[PDB]
Amino acid sequence: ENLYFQGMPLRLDIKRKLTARSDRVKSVDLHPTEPWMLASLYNGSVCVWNHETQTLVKTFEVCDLPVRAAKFVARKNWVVTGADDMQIRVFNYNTLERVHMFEAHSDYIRCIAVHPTQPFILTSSDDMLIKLWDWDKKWSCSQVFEGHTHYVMQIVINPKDNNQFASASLDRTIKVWQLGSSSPNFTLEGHEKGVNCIDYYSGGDKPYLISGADDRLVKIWDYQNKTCVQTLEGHAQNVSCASFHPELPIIITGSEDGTVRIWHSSTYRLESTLNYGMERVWCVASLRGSNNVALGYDEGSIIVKLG
Ligand SMILES: *C(=O)[C@H]1[C@H]2CC[C@H](C2)[C@H]1C(=O)O
Repeated sequence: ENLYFQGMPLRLDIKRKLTARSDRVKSVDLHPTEPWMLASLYNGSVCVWNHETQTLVKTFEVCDLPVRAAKFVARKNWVVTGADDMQIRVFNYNTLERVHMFEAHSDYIRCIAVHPTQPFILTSSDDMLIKLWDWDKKWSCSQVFEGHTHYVMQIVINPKDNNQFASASLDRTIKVWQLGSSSPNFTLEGHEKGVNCIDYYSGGDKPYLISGADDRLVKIWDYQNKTCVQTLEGHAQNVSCASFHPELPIIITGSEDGTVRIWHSSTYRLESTLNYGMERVWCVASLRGSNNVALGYDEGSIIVKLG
């Protein structure tokens, strides 16, 4: 695990684009065409920062309980939110209006994933369920995904097969699903404690996803062979978030240890451990065609340009 065994450090140019001090940030999202970062806060605020002006340009009155999930739906001019009061709230970011809301779940909403081509959102909950909603059909529930036996912390749609998606649960399992069926395709076991995050590698050359757990571990999974291909140790606490960068050959992980770790996406060399002094890390967002990465902490959110 040193220069006699591991390759040369990656060149990783790092510039701070935004530092937005706030109450605890539970989710971030980057807008595909506006220079915008979304953040959802413990205090029930959802904020849109312009990372070119470095100004707060929009906020939404969502509720005064935590909002753990917020995403843009760029093609609908929406921010979709999920709150601890079990409501999905859809806002128009042009008019700032709440255009729709409904009761989605019977406990905290942890996560939202927005279908890229179909009028669907997936929601995941402490009620142990994942639900499919069709905004072309009056936000009616298309599907209830049953099988997790604890909180479903995070869900992500396979960007190479939009009929497939994966879930991370405090039941220590990852499940892989297809939209047509209420029962999982399969379960991936290996984490020793609750799984907090799940992401797909976007490249066609590996059928990989990445997870982080309360066991302090990051794991790389082959979703075809249904095996753990790699365990990455070094985090000193719960791993809250994990992503493959879409434009750089890196993996980015964040932890309640207050660090973001950057690893080489093929060799798994530790490139970087960065504690930006905002206490616990909760969430990371990246954007196809961008070097910008959003990070949410106890003490606010930042955007770093990587490479
Ligand atoms: C979110 O607020 C996090 C901190 C409060 C409880 C733990 C630590 C997290 C959670 O609420 O799930």
